[PDB]
Amino acid sequence: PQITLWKRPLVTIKIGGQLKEALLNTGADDTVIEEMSLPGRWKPKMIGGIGGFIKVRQYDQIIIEIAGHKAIGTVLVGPTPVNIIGRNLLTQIGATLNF
Amino acid sequence: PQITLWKRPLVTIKIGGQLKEALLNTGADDTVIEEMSLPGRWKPKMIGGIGGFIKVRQYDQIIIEIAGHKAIGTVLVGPTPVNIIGRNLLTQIGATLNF
Ligand SMILES: [Cl-]
Ligand SMILES: [Cl-]
Ligand SMILES: [Cl-]
Ligand SMILES: [Cl-]
Repeated sequence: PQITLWKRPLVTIKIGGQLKEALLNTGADDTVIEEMSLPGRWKPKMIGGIGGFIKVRQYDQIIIEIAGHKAIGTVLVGPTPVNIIGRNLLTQIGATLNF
Repeated sequence: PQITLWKRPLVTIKIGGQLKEALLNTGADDTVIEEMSLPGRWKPKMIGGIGGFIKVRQYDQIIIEIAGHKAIGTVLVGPTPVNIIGRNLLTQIGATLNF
């Protein structure tokens, strides 16, 4: 698809068997999902931006479906106000900015 | 151009006659620039980020060039960690997300 930017670019994702809405975020290095359980090992991490930092759990090798496109990568889980698909997974679905 | 996302989508902007680097950010409603002098009056605005809320200065109708494309619109000024081009100006330059 081609997604215009008049509104927030929200899509449906599937992660850990759950459907969620998430923001396609070219301004995020990483993918950050609101609190949920994921399988396997994790390690703590601090992520930063406007307003400061939050602590998250880093899970590696997690499969997501993003608007029907499957990808795999690291997923961070923590108290983000919005579910975020960041560049580490946007690359895997072939997403580009165009103007 | 068509910009892939393996690295941060940084471009050159021109504002107040000065060249700066800024991040094309589909996860930002608004455009937020680090502390600098801009003409005219400003209004108060609260913005939310990954770490919390911060107060910024809202300057309306500011001339700004983004990757060679001219825009005139609202620029927020405050302690952002990186200069951010948000959707208010991405729409002015004709940017879309594509996959
Ligand atoms: Cl979708
Ligand atoms: Cl925290
Ligand atoms: Cl990854
Ligand atoms: Cl505007």
